Amino acid sequence: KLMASFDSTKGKKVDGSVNAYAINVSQKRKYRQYMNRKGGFNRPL
RNA sequence: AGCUUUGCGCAGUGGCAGUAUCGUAGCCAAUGAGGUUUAUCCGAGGCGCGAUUUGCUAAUUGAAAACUUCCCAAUAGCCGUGACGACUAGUCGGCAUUGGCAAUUUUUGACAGUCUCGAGACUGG
Repeated sequence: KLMASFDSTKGKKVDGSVNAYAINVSQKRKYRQYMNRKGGFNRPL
């Protein structure tokens, strides 16, 4: 009724917000080319 | 032979450099420039105009500051699962990837500070 048998969460996935990771990255700005391209007028992807 | 003087040239230490350093082709000047001192004396440039090479390096703006770039795709531990295989439903080896790996036996920290002569003691109020 306690809800027995002492537990040890090793390897087992834990319950909740324990798994919280957060990565702050910001990549370099990929701009497009306009002047002196040799390519056709609309942008490349 | 040594010392030494004067002028010039070279290099070096240092100092100075817009009341400084010069050019002058224009004029004047020791056949005298310029002189308030000392003038029956002194003695050198003066007035104007006109100037203030070269190499190296830094920094800034600028898209670009002058010596022959960006982007996409793919390659470069263990527990389960799927097959393949091997050995007797079970076990083992390698391969593969479609969940997980901070709660006492390990990989998410009983560590940190102190003191004494390789060895121990104290504290975490």
